[PDB]
Amino acid sequence: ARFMTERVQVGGLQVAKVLFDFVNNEAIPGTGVSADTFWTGAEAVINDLAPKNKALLAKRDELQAKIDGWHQARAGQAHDAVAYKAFLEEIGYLLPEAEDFQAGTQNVDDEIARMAGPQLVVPVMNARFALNASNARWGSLYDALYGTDVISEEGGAEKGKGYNKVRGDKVIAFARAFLDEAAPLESGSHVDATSYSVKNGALVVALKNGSETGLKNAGQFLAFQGDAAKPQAVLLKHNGLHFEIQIDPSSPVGQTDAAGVKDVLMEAALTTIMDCEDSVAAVDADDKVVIYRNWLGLMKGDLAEEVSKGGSTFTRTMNPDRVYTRADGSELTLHGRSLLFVRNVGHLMTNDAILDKDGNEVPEGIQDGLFTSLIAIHDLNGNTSRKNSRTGSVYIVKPKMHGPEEAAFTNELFGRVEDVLGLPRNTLKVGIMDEERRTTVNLKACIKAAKDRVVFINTGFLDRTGDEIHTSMEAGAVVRKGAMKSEKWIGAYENNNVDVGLATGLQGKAQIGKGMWAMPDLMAAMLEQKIGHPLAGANTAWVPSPTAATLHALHYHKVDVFARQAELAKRTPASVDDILTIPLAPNTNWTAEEIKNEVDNNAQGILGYVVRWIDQGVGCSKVPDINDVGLMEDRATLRISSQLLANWLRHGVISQEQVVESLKRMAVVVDRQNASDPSYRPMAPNFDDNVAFQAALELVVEGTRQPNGYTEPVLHRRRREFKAKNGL
Ligand SMILES: [Mg+2]
Ligand SMILES: [Mg+2]
Repeated sequence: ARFMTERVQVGGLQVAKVLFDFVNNEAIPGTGVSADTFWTGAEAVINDLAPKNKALLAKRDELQAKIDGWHQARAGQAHDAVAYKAFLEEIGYLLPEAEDFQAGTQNVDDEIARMAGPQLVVPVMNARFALNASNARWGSLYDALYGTDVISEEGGAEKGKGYNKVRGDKVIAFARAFLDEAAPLESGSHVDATSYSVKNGALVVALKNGSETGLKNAGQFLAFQGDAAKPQAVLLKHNGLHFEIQIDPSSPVGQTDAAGVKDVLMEAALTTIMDCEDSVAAVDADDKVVIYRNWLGLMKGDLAEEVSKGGSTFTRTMNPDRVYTRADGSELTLHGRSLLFVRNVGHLMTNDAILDKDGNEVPEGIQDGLFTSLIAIHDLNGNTSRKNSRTGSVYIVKPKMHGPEEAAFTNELFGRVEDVLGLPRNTLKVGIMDEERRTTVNLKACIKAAKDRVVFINTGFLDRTGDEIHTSMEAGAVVRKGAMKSEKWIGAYENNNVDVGLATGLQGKAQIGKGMWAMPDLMAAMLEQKIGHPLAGANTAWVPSPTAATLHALHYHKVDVFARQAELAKRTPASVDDILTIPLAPNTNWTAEEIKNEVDNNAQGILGYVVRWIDQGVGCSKVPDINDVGLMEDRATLRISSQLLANWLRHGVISQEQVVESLKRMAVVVDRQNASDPSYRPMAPNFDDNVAFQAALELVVEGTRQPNGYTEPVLHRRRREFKAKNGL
């Protein structure tokens, strides 16, 4: 028997037993909501909103088909932008710009509304990653520098396995230069400090020449830990972000330092998105329970994992808040943890963890809203040892929405969930991903549809490129994947998001955010390049790891984002006509070598990701590209690569035999790259029977058939196929 799920009858619903029991025995106790109340309300929401959800998806399909037909009816003609835009308007794709308004969201935590800094995104299915992300609010700058390529190993500065002082002295010097910039002394350089102490309410820095100095701006000093005359830490603030100079002259690093400094502790990942979507693989009730159970551990504060470090073992847990003494004897407490959002899945998928009264699968987005909000009640009512929101809000990221009617449906869904759970109206806040064309070109109206719930807008630029390719699939051959960043549309898309965010009053109430740095080991490059995100007026942007959060925090000390937003609020707004410029290749006269490099690079990226998704249920993998650069891959990069190959195939840039040959060749490369993993099974040489290879092949050769180019229908089907065959 194929795909087996044991269910029980719950009113008119059929609920997977594993999920029923998880909700009743783990999520519900401590919320003050009875299981009967919850399940009866859930069934009402499902029965009312599932038909609306289905009609929204039918509308996507209808519009894509009309666009397909529009280009087909104009095969071989030069693109007529004016006729295209009248068509998009007449069919209801491009809607009138929304009337002016200001967002009304209230009760937003400071990390979102009033601060600028990094935002970490991690798969919530991995409890170790989730724990580290919760704790990444504070990060060791010395560890981030010593451990990454920010500091070159040249000149005998190798990391090695111990503490290489040659390297460590470079780390220390980099950090002193940061201190000179972010907390300048009135005289001299932190490089010459011999002592940090507190006297008469001010930081006093003794220098090697025997004099003492204060800070140039003495108000940057806030508080300390330990004795004022010999503090263990001094707490500073700059651009709204905190950092500690940590002092211990008996520590291995401290005893090499004239002032005993052992580290600089940076306030780093202000917020974290615990992901249930593009970075996880969860295809059935068993997988979804694991997801929900980790979110539950975060919301109750008891998420914990045993880890082997040193020779022994200890239990990793969520860190407490941090306590400091002010010079007047009062106590100052800082949040010890990143403020958590949860990313629900979007409107597309259904799953068979719940069947409705007609035996149909229930939309997964509706389920996530019910279950993740139920679980968040543990935070809202204080049934937790680790508070998340201090304002009575839950922060849900809603991805992959197309246009303002779909934003209104999320607003409606969240209100219905609140009613089921007895939550005050607008408790459930929404982070709106701007990552689909129909949202971009209607963005102001999309925000307006959730104007009292909005807590962010963010340019998921990789999904957005995937939608760009699928939407104009029939128009012609698109440019190479690496050429997209220079096309007209994408710069206008990024600027539009900031312009609309500022014009709709998000400042002071929500984040205007930007995308993920996807090269986890190229931290020197990240430090060079990602300053562009705060310079663009985004008060947050995505990083892949706690280390990258610590390093990206340095950018917010170089750029005052809110002041930058004031400047950018004056510029001419981005043009929808630029956004409507389809990234078609001027001609298809690429060198045969150029074509081979594009096909091979996409084929490797697809296969390196898909094999781990299908065989191991891993939704986020680092995959070397054909230059051996390690790329962080999730479903959004798979969407781009599969859709580009489908597009080149559809327009005869490449042949099917060609794409198949490249996939087989790059599969062998992928197998080699994974050969040292004992849990890895190769794809070659039996490609016909290999589920993962067939999944990759389907996404490419049938890329034109996937709804808006989404990869989940194939991945979910094939992962379940693999799980069933192997007893997983
Ligand atoms: Mg905290
Ligand atoms: Mg997304």
